[PDB]
Amino acid sequence: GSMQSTSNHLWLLSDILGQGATANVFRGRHKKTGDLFAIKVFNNRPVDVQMREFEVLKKLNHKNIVKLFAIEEETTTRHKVLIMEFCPCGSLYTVLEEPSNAYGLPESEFLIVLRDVVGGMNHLRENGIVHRNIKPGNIMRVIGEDGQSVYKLTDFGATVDLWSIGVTFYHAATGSLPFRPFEGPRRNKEVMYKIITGKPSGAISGVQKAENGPIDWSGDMPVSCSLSRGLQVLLTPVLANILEADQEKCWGFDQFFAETSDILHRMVIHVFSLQQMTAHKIYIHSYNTATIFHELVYKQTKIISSNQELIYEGRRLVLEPGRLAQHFPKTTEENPIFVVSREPLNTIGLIYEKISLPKVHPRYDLDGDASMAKAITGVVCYACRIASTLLLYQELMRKGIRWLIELIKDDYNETVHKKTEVVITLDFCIRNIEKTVKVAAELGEISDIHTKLLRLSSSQGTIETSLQDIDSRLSPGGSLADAWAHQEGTHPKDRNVEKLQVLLNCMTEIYYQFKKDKAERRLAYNEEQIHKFDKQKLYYHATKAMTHFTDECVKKYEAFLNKSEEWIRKMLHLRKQLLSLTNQCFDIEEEVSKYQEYTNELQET
Amino acid sequence: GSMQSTSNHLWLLSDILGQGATANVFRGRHKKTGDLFAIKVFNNRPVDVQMREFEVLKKLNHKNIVKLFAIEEETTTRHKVLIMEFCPCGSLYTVLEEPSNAYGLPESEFLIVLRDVVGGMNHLRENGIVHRNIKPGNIMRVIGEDGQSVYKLTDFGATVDLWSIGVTFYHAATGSLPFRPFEGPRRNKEVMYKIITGKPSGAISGVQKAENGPIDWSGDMPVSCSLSRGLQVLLTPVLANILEADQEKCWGFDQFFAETSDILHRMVIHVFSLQQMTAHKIYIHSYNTATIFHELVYKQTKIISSNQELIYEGRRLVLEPGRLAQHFPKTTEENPIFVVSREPLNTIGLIYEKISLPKVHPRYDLDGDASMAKAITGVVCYACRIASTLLLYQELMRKGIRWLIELIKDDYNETVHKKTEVVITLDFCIRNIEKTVKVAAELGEISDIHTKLLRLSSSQGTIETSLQDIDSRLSPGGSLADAWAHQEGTHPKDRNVEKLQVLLNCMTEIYYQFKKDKAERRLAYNEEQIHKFDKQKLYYHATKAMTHFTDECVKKYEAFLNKSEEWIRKMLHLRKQLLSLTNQCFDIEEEVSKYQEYTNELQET
Ligand SMILES: O=C(NCCCNc1nc(Nc2cccc(NC(=O)N3CCCC3)c2)ncc1I)c1cccs1
Ligand SMILES: O=C(NCCCNc1nc(Nc2cccc(NC(=O)N3CCCC3)c2)ncc1I)c1cccs1
Ligand SMILES: [Cl-]
Ligand SMILES: [Cl-]
Ligand SMILES: [Hg+2]
Ligand SMILES: [Hg+2]
Ligand SMILES: [Hg+2]
Ligand SMILES: [Hg+2]
Ligand SMILES: [Hg+2]
Ligand SMILES: [Hg+2]
Ligand SMILES: [Hg+2]
Ligand SMILES: [Hg+2]
Ligand SMILES: [Hg+2]
Ligand SMILES: [Hg+2]
Repeated sequence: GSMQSTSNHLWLLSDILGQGATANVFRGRHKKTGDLFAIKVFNNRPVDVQMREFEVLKKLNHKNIVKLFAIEEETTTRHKVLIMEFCPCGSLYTVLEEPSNAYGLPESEFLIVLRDVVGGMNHLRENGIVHRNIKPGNIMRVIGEDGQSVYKLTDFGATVDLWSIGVTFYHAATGSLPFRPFEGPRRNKEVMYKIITGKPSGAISGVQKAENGPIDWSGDMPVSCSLSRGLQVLLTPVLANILEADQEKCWGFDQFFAETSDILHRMVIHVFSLQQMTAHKIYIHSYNTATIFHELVYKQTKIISSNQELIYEGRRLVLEPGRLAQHFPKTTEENPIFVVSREPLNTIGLIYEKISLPKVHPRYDLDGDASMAKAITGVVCYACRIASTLLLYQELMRKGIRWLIELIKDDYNETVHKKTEVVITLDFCIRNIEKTVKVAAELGEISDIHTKLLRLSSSQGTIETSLQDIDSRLSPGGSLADAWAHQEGTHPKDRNVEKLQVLLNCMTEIYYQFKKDKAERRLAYNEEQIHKFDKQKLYYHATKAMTHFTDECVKKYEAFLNKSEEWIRKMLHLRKQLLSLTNQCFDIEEEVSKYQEYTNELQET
Repeated sequence: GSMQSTSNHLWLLSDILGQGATANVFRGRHKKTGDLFAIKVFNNRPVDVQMREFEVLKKLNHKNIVKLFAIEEETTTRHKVLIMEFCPCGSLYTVLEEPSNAYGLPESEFLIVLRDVVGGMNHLRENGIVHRNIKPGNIMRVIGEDGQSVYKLTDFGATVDLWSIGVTFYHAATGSLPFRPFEGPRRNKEVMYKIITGKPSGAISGVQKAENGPIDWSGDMPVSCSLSRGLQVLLTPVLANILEADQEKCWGFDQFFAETSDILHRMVIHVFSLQQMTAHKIYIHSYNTATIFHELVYKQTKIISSNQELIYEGRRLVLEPGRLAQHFPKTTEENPIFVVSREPLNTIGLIYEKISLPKVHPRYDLDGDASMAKAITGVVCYACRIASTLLLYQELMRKGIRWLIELIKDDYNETVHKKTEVVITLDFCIRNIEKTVKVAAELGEISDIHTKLLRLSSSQGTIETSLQDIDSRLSPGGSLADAWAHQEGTHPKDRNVEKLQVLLNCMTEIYYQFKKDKAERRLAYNEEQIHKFDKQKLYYHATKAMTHFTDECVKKYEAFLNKSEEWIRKMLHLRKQLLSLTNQCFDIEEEVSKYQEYTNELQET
């Protein structure tokens, strides 16, 4: 267990972090403090041409650049080593190897990557440096003091740069590479070049699904992408315009910097479309107006501004058109603004990818098994993520529905008040006919003023019985009852996700062990069997979860969804009937407000 | 690396799980399946007296009992070994060694322990077995298929049993033993016996704070206990009555079983006292009434039933007195029922223990350092837990306040409607005087009917200007504005807990490493220094957090609290003024409803 060293540092050779053709990178410590540092060792241009170039890099001080502290000579050989900032978490590759990131990073995490990569790039540019090969392996992750990832660039030895940035982001967004010959790019270097050159403009992906088969191009992100629609719509054009073949038509940096900053500077407002059963993230600038917001909601919901009715924390939200977004109420995915419309809409629900388990190859193979373990574990994470979202959609629906009924009831109580505000006036100016009567053209005139008036009271008896009928429907036994939502679908107390997470955790441990078993080239007899046992356990665990997922989570969800679609239908019919009833109270009120002063007479002297 | 074995199982001797004077327990595998099992090996009563006793235990099938599968003979010696259910998570001791449990288990986790221990005990009793020594080391934890802990009893070879159960529960509830001589019970066996025998009845703890110093007795749980007040009030009497010295006065099992089942059968309703700034868990039976609920709230809040005003999801909650608790709205700690009162109450806020860091002993000592690492890490977890709760209290306050203003506004709109419901009637029966007038005891009579009536309209001008004044205070610029709550205290976006958690995680890793360093009796030169380095890092991390905790989390919280206390004061004054104004509209309404038919005259023929 020998180790090399320098005056200030030392490191086991076993503790290697990275290996390149030019150099190796190990994890060592400062001899005097014990502090962890990354050691970059060159095993090996004239000597002082380098002493100069070392100084300028030493000057680089930036958040999204791995810090170069010092340059030392190893002790046994004089070859140059680099003492660099150690990143305990690893790299973006490490992250992307996580099964829970098998279908892309969470949106929140993705945004940190975007931010930090871009800031690092610009700093390089601001100093004239070019990073010929950006890639997930170049991008280190560290935990910031606030618990948030901070990403930092390393290993740099400009349109060409935009390409590898593009591939990385697609990879980061989806967990997969955008350009995939069958089996592998390496396996099919030739198929890959045709794909990249023959890529039609605007396209962001190209997939060969069969051997020597055609390429499925797409301008859209896969369904399995976790990024919100709001973001996909913004992200997509950037990729399309930096993944352009003819460099004649490339976008350029300043434009690139502007378009990404415009995204990064946007805040997110969480919106839930109650009639479509769809959650939405609205990406909007602080200084954009509510008018623009409504337009943005329409783009994702197809609800025109005039039809957009807003609900927040159990009550209506009325936005001044020109109200800036930074002054809006605080929202989360869990606490969104609900949108409803008085116009019928198709109930969509959650759209997700139907993904089945890959087959498990019985042939014992350390490299194959570890690769397989990742894929099968990745699906369940996705399945677990979908299960969570389905529940969220149901929980939000249930909350929103509860709130809307109370809102309608407010309207109902508002209108009942109005009726009782015009009954009173009407009664007084009719009971004041008779009282004044008991004080034949006159009588011929008054009967009209009476009969016609008595028709209004008669018209209100027809309203009264109809409101009581709406009240009847809003009551617990009413046909618009809430009870069903708690009888249908799934609830937190079912703990289906936790039930799935237990299975995922057993599977994830085995995956990591298989990952370990791979690095050790050969197993002992016993360890060989255990690998084969746990291989079978993997499939058993995956099969149980999927059965549970489809039979329990999805099935009960679709039943809840079908009941909602019809229940919505009822709600819309009621509001329309109430509105008609509301307007009649207004029509009556103004007809009564003319016969109130219908006091006309002319008198002698 | 030799290993023993039997026909069906084998196990490394290095992989030991437990060690007793009679036997050792190792973790092994089934030879044919590879499945993990606990192996209990006896190194060593007549032979078949045992073959019989083995069969009855083999029959025991229970959820809270570790399963005994089979009994085999080791291969090299014929001494008897036991194949038992392996519990991957470990024991309650393991759990209690976690720094985040240094001050007791989370309430939810504690309840699973209570449930599972009791069910296991009863099963033993139901079969006549006695478990002479229950203890945290006897109690194994496994993850249930729903992600919830399942606890299972093992290693059994009845008032006396209630004692060790009692100590365990106090230990589980607080993270500490109830009876503690200075330094240690073992260290002071003699001081301990005096404490246990000389313990005054009713007491649940006894602590010697100085060497040869007195004992601080307590009948209450420590402030640092995480259990809700609702539970403490229920748990305390059980402990007091099973920690009784004179076994003459012990409680007995049937009573014990009844009292605990009565607790376990209770559901929890989350309540937040908005005026006291205190969260509460109400432990109530499904079949108990709202009447009883209100009584239960009074016990924790001192708000009498009549004064209890309920709010849920932004709107008033009106409970039928006899409404059963199982039909109540769903609550969480995050989504509680808010309680308010029209009567002044002292603002309490969160009550927690002020705990400072222990001193770190510079003397390198593997046993001492590991013990110290736990304590100092335990405090920060507690500090982290308090930070989270303080934020929760602030977030809930902010939400509740937002809701209450809207509720008052509903009242305000309800009353404005009423005014406009009695103005209309009043106007009609006054404008109908004049209109009827233009058709001297009579005139002498009417002026009264006019003047007195005109006083009511004059009285309503005084109301109108006063309501507009209340409206003025409820508006954004109003003196009862919300804005301050977002300017004061702390918010989720500050990420103070996450900032603290980062520090806690660095500290926790070192603790676990120190725990590892202890087990290995001696360190190499390098490993020796690193232990000393990380020892210093521990203190540095702890000091930074505490500074951040006191200066940032607590300080801003207390400012928010002080502003709330005064803001509440304003709110109460307004509701009282509104009520007075509301009642005047009622007083006026009935005085106007008498002069409406004040139409009296007698006529010839
Ligand atoms: O590849 C290269 N350069 C960039 C990479 C090497 N450089 C650094 N690497 C780290 N850190 C690091 C790296 C890898 C893995 C990990 N961590 C893990 O894998 N973990 C963590 C426990 C979970 C597993 C951490 N820090 C600072 C630096 I500078 C090069 C190749 C050739 C020349 S340069
Ligand atoms: O002490 C005794 N009897 C009860 C205890 C031994 N019996 C069992 N013990 C386990 N499991 C187990 C135990 C200890 C530790 C752990 N796990 C850990 O420490 N972990 C997990 C990784 C985190 C660290 C698991 N299962 C099943 C059984 I039966 C006895 C002493 C003498 C006679 S009997
Ligand atoms: Cl590097
Ligand atoms: Cl045991
Ligand atoms: Hg990490
Ligand atoms: Hg996942
Ligand atoms: Hg998940
Ligand atoms: Hg009139
Ligand atoms: Hg596992
Ligand atoms: Hg565990
Ligand atoms: Hg904690
Ligand atoms: Hg915490
Ligand atoms: Hg009248
Ligand atoms: Hg650490």
